[PDB]
Amino acid sequence: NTLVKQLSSNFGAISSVLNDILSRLDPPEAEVQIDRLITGRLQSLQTYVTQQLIRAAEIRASANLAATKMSECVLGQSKRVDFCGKGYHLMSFPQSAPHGVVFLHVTYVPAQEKNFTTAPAICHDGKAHFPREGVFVSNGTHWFVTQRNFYEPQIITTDNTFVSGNCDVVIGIVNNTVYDPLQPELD
Amino acid sequence: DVNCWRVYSTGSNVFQTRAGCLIGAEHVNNSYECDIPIGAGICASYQTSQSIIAYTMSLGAENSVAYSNNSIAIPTNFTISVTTEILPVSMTKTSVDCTMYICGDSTECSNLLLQYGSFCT
Amino acid sequence: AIPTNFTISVTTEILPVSMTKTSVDCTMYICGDSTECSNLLLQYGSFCTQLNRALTGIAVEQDKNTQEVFAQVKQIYKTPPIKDFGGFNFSQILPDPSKPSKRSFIEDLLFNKVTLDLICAQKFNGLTVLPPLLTDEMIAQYTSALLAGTITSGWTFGAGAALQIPFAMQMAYRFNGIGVTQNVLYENQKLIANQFNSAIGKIQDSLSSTASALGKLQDVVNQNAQALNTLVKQLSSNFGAISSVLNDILSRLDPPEAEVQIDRLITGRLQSLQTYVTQQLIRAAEIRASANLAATKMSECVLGQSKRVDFCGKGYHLMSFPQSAPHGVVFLHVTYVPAQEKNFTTAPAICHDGKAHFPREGVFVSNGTHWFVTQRNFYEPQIITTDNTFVSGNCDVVIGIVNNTVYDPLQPELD
Ligand SMILES: *[C@@H]1O[C@H](CO)[C@@H](O[C@@H]2O[C@H](CO)[C@@H](O)[C@H](O)[C@H]2NC(C)=O)[C@H](O)[C@H]1NC(C)=O
Ligand SMILES: *[C@@H]1O[C@H](CO)[C@@H](O[C@@H]2O[C@H](CO)[C@@H](O)[C@H](O)[C@H]2NC(C)=O)[C@H](O)[C@H]1NC(C)=O
Ligand SMILES: *[C@@H]1O[C@H](CO)[C@@H](O[C@@H]2O[C@H](CO)[C@@H](O)[C@H](O)[C@H]2NC(C)=O)[C@H](O)[C@H]1NC(C)=O
Ligand SMILES: *[C@@H]1O[C@H](CO)[C@@H](O[C@@H]2O[C@H](CO)[C@@H](O)[C@H](O)[C@H]2NC(C)=O)[C@H](O)[C@H]1NC(C)=O
Ligand SMILES: *[C@@H]1O[C@H](CO)[C@@H](O[C@@H]2O[C@H](CO)[C@@H](O)[C@H](O)[C@H]2NC(C)=O)[C@H](O)[C@H]1NC(C)=O
Ligand SMILES: *[C@@H]1O[C@H](CO)[C@@H](O[C@@H]2O[C@H](CO)[C@@H](O)[C@H](O)[C@H]2NC(C)=O)[C@H](O)[C@H]1NC(C)=O
Ligand SMILES: *[C@@H]1O[C@H](CO)[C@@H](O[C@@H]2O[C@H](CO)[C@@H](O)[C@H](O)[C@H]2NC(C)=O)[C@H](O)[C@H]1NC(C)=O
Ligand SMILES: *[C@@H]1O[C@H](CO)[C@@H](O[C@@H]2O[C@H](CO)[C@@H](O)[C@H](O)[C@H]2NC(C)=O)[C@H](O)[C@H]1NC(C)=O
Ligand SMILES: *[C@@H]1O[C@H](CO)[C@@H](O)[C@H](O)[C@H]1NC(C)=O
Ligand SMILES: *[C@@H]1O[C@H](CO)[C@@H](O)[C@H](O)[C@H]1NC(C)=O
Ligand SMILES: *[C@@H]1O[C@H](CO)[C@@H](O)[C@H](O)[C@H]1NC(C)=O
Ligand SMILES: *[C@@H]1O[C@H](CO)[C@@H](O)[C@H](O)[C@H]1NC(C)=O
Ligand SMILES: *[C@@H]1O[C@H](CO)[C@@H](O)[C@H](O)[C@H]1NC(C)=O
Repeated sequence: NTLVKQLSSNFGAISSVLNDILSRLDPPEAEVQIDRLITGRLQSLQTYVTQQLIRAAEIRASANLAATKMSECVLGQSKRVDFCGKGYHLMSFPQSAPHGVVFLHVTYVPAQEKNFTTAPAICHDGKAHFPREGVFVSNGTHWFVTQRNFYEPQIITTDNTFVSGNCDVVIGIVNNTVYDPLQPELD
Repeated sequence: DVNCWRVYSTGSNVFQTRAGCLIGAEHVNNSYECDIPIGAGICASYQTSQSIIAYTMSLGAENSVAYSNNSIAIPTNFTISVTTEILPVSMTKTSVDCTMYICGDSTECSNLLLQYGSFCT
Repeated sequence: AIPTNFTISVTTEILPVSMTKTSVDCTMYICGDSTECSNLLLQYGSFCTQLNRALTGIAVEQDKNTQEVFAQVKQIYKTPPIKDFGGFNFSQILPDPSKPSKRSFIEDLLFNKVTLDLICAQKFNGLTVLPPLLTDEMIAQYTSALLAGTITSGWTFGAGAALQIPFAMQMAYRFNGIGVTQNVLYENQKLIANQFNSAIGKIQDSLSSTASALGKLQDVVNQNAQALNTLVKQLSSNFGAISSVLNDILSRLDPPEAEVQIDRLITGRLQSLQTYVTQQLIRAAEIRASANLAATKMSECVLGQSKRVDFCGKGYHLMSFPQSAPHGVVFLHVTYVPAQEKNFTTAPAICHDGKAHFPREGVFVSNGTHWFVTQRNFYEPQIITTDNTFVSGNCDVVIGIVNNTVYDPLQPELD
């Protein structure tokens, strides 16, 4: 709109209508007037073209980002944090909009939480026990092992841990028992 | 860039900030979230009386996690959420014309423009 | 080749986030203070109204870049008075409540190492500088909140609620994600703590001995000043007229003859202003791209652990900490690197009872008389049993299989 409205400026000439100039003057004294209008209009065209060229690069960069998001968040599962919405990512759905794209990210978010007391390792018979997968927890009277992102207590067994070295080298080890499920079946 | 002194239409409720002298906006001492920016950590919004409120931005609530050396927190329940994002992909395609714009339908103007080089190809 | 020892390193990264916000004013710049000059300018339709609408568009983005990079926490976390982090020592980067501008020591060194009337010179010509929306105290608070999040909540606080966990177990989890089992960490607690403390101590000495890396953060500022100076100096050229003084031309010639000199001066000054604004527009894009890259690094390397190689430091990434610097950000990456390698002879598989055994984890090695299986990134021999391998077919198709014996612990127990 600004570019099209620029056509009305006198640019230091008699009138902004070219037919008025070439209906009132003889060409030897009309060319010098027409030159100013030509110069001004050419400058305005240059400015508009430069602005469009500048904006195109930004739009192309945004388009490339959208392409990467489409390739990663949709055609698969991405473990990059905050690249497919807040929280952990599960899936995405694309939608089309006039001159744009809309992404629907589905995310999984942990809701509640509880207090617990934990220890890094367990010493049973002079050997330190470590959790194969998960973490040790204890509600003050018993000890269980549970997965990281959910509450699901289980009994400590030799099929759920692994041994390494001897205790008294770990900073905060605590002592307890281990089930060893094979023993009752042996008898 | 004036300091409160020189005014031309002043009533009351004159306030001084780091971004200039503010006239017409009431000043309070309770923080909120920024709605209409002003600057230098000052934001203004139209909350309740019926006047304009000017205040300092609040970054949010403050909490301190009950940290320890043998205490842990485990979730017991979860939630599914859905979020939306909007991204532009293109804009309007346009095209102009050399002679139709600069010279219109005139014939002498085109010959005069030929004096210039290739400034429109 | 197998490593047998490891080293913790700390690396730094510097990124510019934003630049100073300026604004012009044509009527007091091109025309100074005159009536005829403004009347002549009125013939050019809507140039300066467009220029002032573009410069404010540039300026408004500088207050959004910092918000996109730093404001990524919905709360404000506070470090506890308890300072038993298993041996680690964050005293150099935690906020110090001893000065009114509460900042950490390294932030103070960063501020002192960057050195910024010019404003009155602009006021001669209507040029002005606008202050940023977020004051430096707010940025310091944001950085303190982000740093306190990772100390006492691991990386859970960035994806929901904040859950506390002792620092030792968090570091053990972080090693678990780079291919080293947990039992290494608890057997080297003091050794890791001392190395981390010494690495942190080295950084301040490096920055206190005239570091040449901060120049990248400095350079941009210099450039702006340079360009701005050029603009003012442009006013001291006659552009082919009699003189560059506006009032002198009106004071020594008739108006119908002075109008042409006025027009020449107007054209020259307008062209100079256009060139300056185009330069500003060009530079804004580079700064914005750098800001977006910094935001991506902040979201990935800090609020979590990234398995991308050479994106959060050189080596296997462990964590990172942010620091605020004048118009920029500084990242401290903590990294794990193997140290001393030893030779071994390997073999793909083992077949014992006519069936090939493949290792369920790690790799088969042998010192020359006996065979062990060990995890890939650290030397730790174990006896080959049926809890470490799995069977697949008969040994006739593997290229380099070799005889050996598998323990099978159940049989001694049942005996
Ligand atoms: C901690 O949780 C355990 C697991 O349920 C509780 O132990 C059980 O308690 C019930 C009754 O409270 C008994 O009937 C079970 O026999 C117990 N199981 C075992 C393996 O002993 C324990 O009571 C909880 N402690 C606290 C303080 O809440
Ligand atoms: C956990 O319990 C074991 C016993 O099963 C403790 O081992 C003994 O502890 C006593 C006193 O703490 C020592 O005098 C003995 O020398 C230890 N060894 C034995 C009896 O073989 C172990 O110390 C306990 N760990 C704790 C309390 O952290
Ligand atoms: C803004 O205006 C106030 C109002 O005068 C200034 O306060 C004066 O400061 C000067 C020098 O500091 C003193 O000599 C006057 O006595 C002060 N007068 C009053 C009424 O306070 C204030 O200094 C100005 N702002 C700045 C940055 O100079
Ligand atoms: C886990 O959270 C869900 C949703 O917050 C709980 O499901 C709700 O349970 C209540 C029972 O008190 C019902 O009245 C609601 O209708 C349930 N919600 C829905 C969407 O069906 C669920 O009970 C929670 N689980 C536990 C163990 O607390
Ligand atoms: C792994 O490297 C560390 C140092 O990088 C070794 O610890 C050093 O051990 C020597 C003993 O010869 C001491 O004099 C040094 O003071 C120790 N360094 C530190 C920082 O305490 C460690 O021994 C190496 N591990 C192995 C198995 O060689
Ligand atoms: C953690 O690091 C700080 C920083 O070096 C230690 O504080 C230093 O303590 C020594 C004596 O122990 C003093 O000579 C230094 O002047 C202190 N420096 C500072 C900056 O305060 C601190 O001792 C370390 N350990 C703990 C537990 O904080
Ligand atoms: C390769 O490693 C094995 C396992 O440790 C070494 O065998 C041990 O050697 C020592 C010293 O000769 C004996 O005390 C042990 O009884 C041996 N154990 C077994 C299971 O054989 C062997 O010596 C090592 N070979 C070389 C060349 O270093
Ligand atoms: C595993 O050991 C056997 C030896 O028992 C190696 O080859 C066999 O050798 C015996 C006599 O020495 C022959 O009767 C068998 O026919 C051989 N087996 C085959 C498949 O030809 C066998 O090469 C060893 N595997 C290795 C070295 O990878
Ligand atoms: C866990 O215990 C601490 C101990 O003071 C307490 O501050 C915190 O609120 C507790 N957490 C919950 C979820 O109640
Ligand atoms: C944890 O801190 C308490 C102090 O409240 C201390 O008595 C205990 O020994 C500490 N435990 C570890 C493993 O550092
Ligand atoms: C705001 O400033 C006034 C002026 O001193 C003061 O009386 C008032 O207590 C302040 N507001 C609050 C909430 O303290
Ligand atoms: C492994 O053996 C090769 C050849 O004997 C030798 O060049 C190399 O230095 C050895 N590795 C180490 C760590 O010494
Ligand atoms: C390994 O190379 C040696 C000679 O370099 C050769 O004798 C042997 O058969 C090769 N083994 C395998 C499994 O390629």
